[PDB]
Parts: sequence; C-alpha cells; structure tokens
Amino acid sequence: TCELYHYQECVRGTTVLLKEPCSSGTYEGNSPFHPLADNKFALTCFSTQFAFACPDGVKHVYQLRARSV
Repeated sequence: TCELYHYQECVRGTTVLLKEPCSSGTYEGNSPFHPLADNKFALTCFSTQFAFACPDGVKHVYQLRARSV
C-alpha cells in the first residue's frame, strides 16, 4: 500500500514511453528524467530501476528488463 512495484520488458534499442504515476511527484533514477506531454516520460530501454515518491504517500518502484530481440 505504501509501495507499488511495476515491471516491464523492452527491446534494448527502443525508447519506452510511460505515464507518470503521479502529477507532481519526485523522481529518482539512474537515467535523467525526460518529461513529456500528457504527463508522460521517456527513457532509452536499458535494464534499470527507478522510483517515484508521490504526494499520496505511495512509492512506485519501476523495473525495466532490456531484451536482445
């Protein structure tokens, strides 16, 4: 309830488009935050983990796994 884990696979060369879990939260990750329109954000597909701390108190932890395919 205080943490929610997201998991997703991607193609190693592509660019992933994700919706922010929150309108005005804080982001922490190994990739620079690339915010977009409609509260989206993008990042190159590499196997990484990032997190969103959010006003409602729920920490959204994302895990991407890159696939050579």
